[PDB]
Amino acid sequence: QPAGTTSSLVVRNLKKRYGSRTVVKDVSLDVKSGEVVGLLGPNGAGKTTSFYMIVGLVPLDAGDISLNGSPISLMPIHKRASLGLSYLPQEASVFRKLTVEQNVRAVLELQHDGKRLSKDAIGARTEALLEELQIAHLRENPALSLSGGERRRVEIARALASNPSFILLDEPFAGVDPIAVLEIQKIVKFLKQRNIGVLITDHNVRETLGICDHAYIISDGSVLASGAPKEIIENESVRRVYLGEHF
Amino acid sequence: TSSLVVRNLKKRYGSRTVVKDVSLDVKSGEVVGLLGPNGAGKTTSFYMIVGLVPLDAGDISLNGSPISLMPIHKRASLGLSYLPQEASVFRKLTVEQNVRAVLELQHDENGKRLSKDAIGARTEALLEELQIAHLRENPALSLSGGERRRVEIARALASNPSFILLDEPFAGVDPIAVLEIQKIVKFLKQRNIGVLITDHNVRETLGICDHAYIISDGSVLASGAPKEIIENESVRRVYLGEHFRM
Ligand SMILES: [Cl-]
Ligand SMILES: [Cl-]
Repeated sequence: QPAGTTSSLVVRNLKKRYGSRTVVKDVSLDVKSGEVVGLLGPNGAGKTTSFYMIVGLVPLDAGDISLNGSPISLMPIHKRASLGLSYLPQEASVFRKLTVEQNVRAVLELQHDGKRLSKDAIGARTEALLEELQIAHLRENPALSLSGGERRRVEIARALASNPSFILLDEPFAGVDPIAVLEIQKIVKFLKQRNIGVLITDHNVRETLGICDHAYIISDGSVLASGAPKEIIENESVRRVYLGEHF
Repeated sequence: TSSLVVRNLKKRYGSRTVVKDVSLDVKSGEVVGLLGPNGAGKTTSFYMIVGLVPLDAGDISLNGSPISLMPIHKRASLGLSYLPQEASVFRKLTVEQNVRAVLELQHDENGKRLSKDAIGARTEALLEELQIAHLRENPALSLSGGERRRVEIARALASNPSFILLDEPFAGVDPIAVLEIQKIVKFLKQRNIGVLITDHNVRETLGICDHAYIISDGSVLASGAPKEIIENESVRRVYLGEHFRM
């Protein structure tokens, strides 16, 4: 899909059970390039399983997911990423004791053109990602010396080395200090303006709604409501089930 | 009259000092927040007070008497009750059975076990006080989050605690649930029970606190009523940032 064009992620009628125990009955949603979409709702009522079904870590019992008109419903996580659907798992045990430059370089060493990249083109790509994420100053830092903010910028660099159309952020706000909220908002804004669509699931409603273009409230394994934040907040059923009366 | 007094808590694991020096006070009827950056000492401080983590240095005293070296169960008999999130009720027993089981450990003032009649009366009074009398025969597994919390409270109140330690009550709960929790805390305040809350959710916690301690770099960075905490320039630089609003 050309640099300025709108990729599409289309999710229809997701369904999942374990013991039945039907955790997701029917969830449909859409995400376009440059759009930030929130996947919210009561803890355990299906937003999380829905989210993981779209990452590809939870296999569908029914439904369909298509990325630019091609189905990916059955592809595992790593193959969806090759097609430009990237998951950010927050963790730095993957970084071990390698430097920031080393971690970004290592992901580019797996890319293909359609052959291997030269050591020179890997070097140039590395520099361009560091400078774009404003972490060039962190290039020689061990992964243990990095803040949560710095770590996330590095994972973004890693993800951008695959040229994704969509990035899935798993509870980025869980347990983080209010000073860190700014950092996250800026990273999301940055993805927006690079024409990458963002799907966020979180428990932190105020933080998530504040940066979303569209949100889906998942209750009782289904979509209770969907809309721009302002419409979501004024929805009577969302207020009765999830938000409460003065939010 | 009741006081919880914590002086100069310290905890090191090898080359890491996770807590250098943390002191705080809680009085009956007061709600106290233990906040600060993730990993920077509030959590270990909290668990040192609960008794899940032994002190390396410092002292904790409850109504005059030291408890630093007492295990969790003995701190509770002296009126210091720990409420973790979703982990305190007997899963399989009914609501009435859960409340009854904690009253079966109590004594009268003479140090004698309670009669079947005093347990009966106390049970009914707690059920009606927490508005869960209608749930009395429900298994604890069949209860919603709201109902489950009220039952944990009943279980805690059946100890006659002077202090309740609430571990991360707001973690992952939806805004409907936040209001319920604030009301339960208000209700403990009014029963002249002191509450020490540690949480990551600053707006929710500060909104119900009489006093808060911000823990950074293993120490107390600042302490005060909420209004003074949020205007404190070090708290703003380190933890809250520029845009944080209450
Ligand atoms: Cl879920
Ligand atoms: Cl800690």
